[PDB]
Amino acid sequence: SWEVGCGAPVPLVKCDENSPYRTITGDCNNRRSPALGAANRALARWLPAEYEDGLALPFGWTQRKTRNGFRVPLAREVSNKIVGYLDEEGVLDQNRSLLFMQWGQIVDHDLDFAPETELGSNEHSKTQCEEYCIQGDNCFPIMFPKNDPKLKTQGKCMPFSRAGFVCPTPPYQSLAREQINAVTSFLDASLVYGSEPSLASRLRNLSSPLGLMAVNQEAWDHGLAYLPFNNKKPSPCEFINTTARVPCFLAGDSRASEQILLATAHTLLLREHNRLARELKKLNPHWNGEKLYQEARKILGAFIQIITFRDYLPIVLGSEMQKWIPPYQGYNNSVDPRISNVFTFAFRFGHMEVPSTVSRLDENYQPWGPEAELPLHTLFFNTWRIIKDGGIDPLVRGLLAKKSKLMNQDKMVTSELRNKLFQPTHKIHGFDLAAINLQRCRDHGMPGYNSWRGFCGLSQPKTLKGLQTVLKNKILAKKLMDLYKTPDNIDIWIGGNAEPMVERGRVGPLLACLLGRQFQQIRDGDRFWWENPGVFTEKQRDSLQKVSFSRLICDNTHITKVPLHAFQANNYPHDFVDCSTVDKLDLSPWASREN
Ligand SMILES: *[C@@H]1O[C@H](CO)[C@@H](O[C@@H]2O[C@H](CO)[C@@H](O[C@@H]3O[C@H](CO[C@H]4O[C@H](CO)[C@@H](O)[C@H](O[C@H]5O[C@H](CO)[C@@H](O)[C@H](O)[C@@H]5O)[C@@H]4O)[C@@H](O)[C@H](O[C@H]4O[C@H](CO)[C@@H](O)[C@H](O)[C@@H]4O)[C@@H]3O)[C@H](O)[C@H]2NC(C)=O)[C@H](O)[C@H]1NC(C)=O
Ligand code: HEM
Ligand SMILES: *[C@@H]1O[C@H](CO)[C@@H](O[C@@H]2O[C@H](CO)[C@@H](O)[C@H](O)[C@H]2NC(C)=O)[C@H](O)[C@H]1NC(C)=O
Ligand SMILES: *[C@@H]1O[C@H](CO)[C@@H](O)[C@H](O)[C@H]1NC(C)=O
Ligand SMILES: *[C@@H]1O[C@H](CO)[C@@H](O)[C@H](O)[C@H]1NC(C)=O
Ligand SMILES: [Ca+2]
Ligand SMILES: [Ca+2]
Ligand SMILES: [Ca+2]
Ligand SMILES: [Ca+2]
Ligand SMILES: [Ca+2]
Repeated sequence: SWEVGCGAPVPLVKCDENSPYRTITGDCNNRRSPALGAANRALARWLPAEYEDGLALPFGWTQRKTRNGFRVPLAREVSNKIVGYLDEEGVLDQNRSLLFMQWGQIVDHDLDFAPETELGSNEHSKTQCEEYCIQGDNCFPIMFPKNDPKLKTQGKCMPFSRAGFVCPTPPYQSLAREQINAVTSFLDASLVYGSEPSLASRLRNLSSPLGLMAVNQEAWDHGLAYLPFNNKKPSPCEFINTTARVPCFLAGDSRASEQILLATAHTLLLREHNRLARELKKLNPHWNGEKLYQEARKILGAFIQIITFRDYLPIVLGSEMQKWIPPYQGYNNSVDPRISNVFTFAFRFGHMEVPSTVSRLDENYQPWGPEAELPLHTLFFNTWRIIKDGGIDPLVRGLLAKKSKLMNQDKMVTSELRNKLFQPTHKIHGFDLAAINLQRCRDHGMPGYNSWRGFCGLSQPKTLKGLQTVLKNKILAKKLMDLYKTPDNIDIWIGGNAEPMVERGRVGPLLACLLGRQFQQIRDGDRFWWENPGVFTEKQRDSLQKVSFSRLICDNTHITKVPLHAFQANNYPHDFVDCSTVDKLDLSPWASREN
């Protein structure tokens, strides 16, 4: 006796037959089940939640409550002993540019966001959580182990607030706690346009019927747009430099300014919307502002889909690409398009691809000024370095000419993220994204490593020797077993990322299976998938086949030279060609119509 009932706060829209464009919320995509893939609903559960009390309390909440007869290890102790390293020499990916990392974060932000519970401000709560490190309600602090240097320097804990959950986000109900996905499950450019009607309207220029997105009125980049500023206070981007006082950008996704290169990629995408709207207006002078905005939005969504499925996923999944994501055969309205709770952890493989520095390069691909290269941690919520230090071109040149970090069993997550993370309202460059990922796995009720191995038809190692064989690494398996005591208790984020990479890929078997299944479902379960008959025309699909990140750069910067294959390692000048050489997006098939 089902009860798909619950989903309380409700962006409840009824669905119009033969409606020509996506909703902003993702409602009405699936005709039979219109909430499927819509924002502000529960993450899908591919397996039942696993909580200390079967309902809502994370493993690790109650010190004396074991998981399978063993205490779960402190998130920070796993971080310190397994995830950390000192030496950045030799850690770079010799065949992935920095754009490979950056596109991952972009796609991730299109697909999923499980924000911390509201509780608001004006409350003795997250203040107390930060101050006194007392576990209670939504305060689930990351406690330092006795030997942790941060115990000496930073107090007894890293504050950590539990993720929001659907129906109530205060009291609770008699099924398990289900965390919210606040963005649309569809790969639909929700990170540009918003997943909520109010934000989507606020992002638009509704003054002119030109179908444009709002742009910064305070600063321009050699005549090219910046995103608008978010004028909400306090601003973490003002906080990190109170002399410069440059606010965060406002985008479709709340996280756009988290680091300077995310903000950079957001800037490219916004510019591309306005370039498309202007061109469609020239082609189609009688199209109104709503029509121009929707047609540009639809093209930019197809661009994101094609870059992702054609260029990115093959070099993530390598040999597993054909196993999990066969050639597209059409829309299947029986496929669940919802992002799963586990996927939101599987996609954090990107955290091990983030290198320790960011470079700005000039028109000659040489160092931009006397501090061309900067430590990553100085660039969290850093917008002033864009406006006041050369705009986005030097940063885009670095995305092309510099490399991603290569995942390494001995060098997993750079100290820029593992020790120097900045979080809004928490003042210090002193947080640990790895420990946060582990604590969040437990927050979200994640089944352990072997449950997911089973889910993926893979062996479930029970002993040291079994884990050493799966990981192909004796020392890492010994460190895992000393902390976790059974592979059944290994948190999915660390167990998935501990596996050796598949041939031609950048994730191991378990991740290839969880990522592949999810990407297959968001493609096959999307009625507005670019290649679905009647979404675009035959002639439009032919034009769309020629999109490239290189053309996106040529069209929306003053960069003269780009590589043809932007995700691989490219060196200047050898691998860089003139922009005039790069295929263009031919918009002539968007002519209203012809004869
Ligand atoms: C939404 O979309 C709209 C337009 O589609 C955007 O509105 C336009 O914004 C830009 C600013 O970013 C304005 O450009 C300025 O233009 C002046 C030159 O003014 C002349 O030409 C204008 C463009 O055709 C025209 O609009 C002007 O006409 C208005 O003003 C006169 C009074 O002068 C009035 O008589 C008319 O009736 C109109 O009301 C005029 O003919 C230019 O000098 C400005 O430069 C100064 O400021 C910039 C900083 O932005 C600085 O760099 C310069 O060096 C200099 O100090 C500036 O370029 C344009 O005027 C706006 N159009 C309208 C109709 O208002 C809007 O910005 C979008 N909003 C968002 C949030 O994205
Ligand atoms: C410098 C780069 C990056 C920074 C600073 C960063 C920071 C963060 C932070 C602070 C969180 C929230 C953690 C939590 O509270 O649980 C997060 C979540 C996440 N990150 Fe990263 N990250 C980066 C790069 C990447 C990359 C490259 C990928 C993927 C390829 C990625 C995928 C994700 C995903 C999926 C989440 C969870 C989103 C959700 O809530 O559903 N990130 N990241
Ligand atoms: C905050 O931003 C300001 C710029 O607004 C940075 O100051 C500039 O940086 C160096 C000073 O060593 C010089 O090139 C400029 O003369 C400075 N300008 C001003 C106005 O001071 C400053 O370094 C940033 N500070 C931090 C902590 O990031
Ligand atoms: C780099 O990777 C791409 C696939 O992403 C491939 O075409 C090329 O052979 C690789 N180059 C090297 C040097 O391995
Ligand atoms: C449609 O989806 C269902 C559920 O994934 C699946 O069982 C069925 O085989 C799919 N149809 C295809 C592949 O045509
Ligand atoms: Ca739903
Ligand atoms: Ca989306
Ligand atoms: Ca522009
Ligand atoms: Ca800096
Ligand atoms: Ca090792």
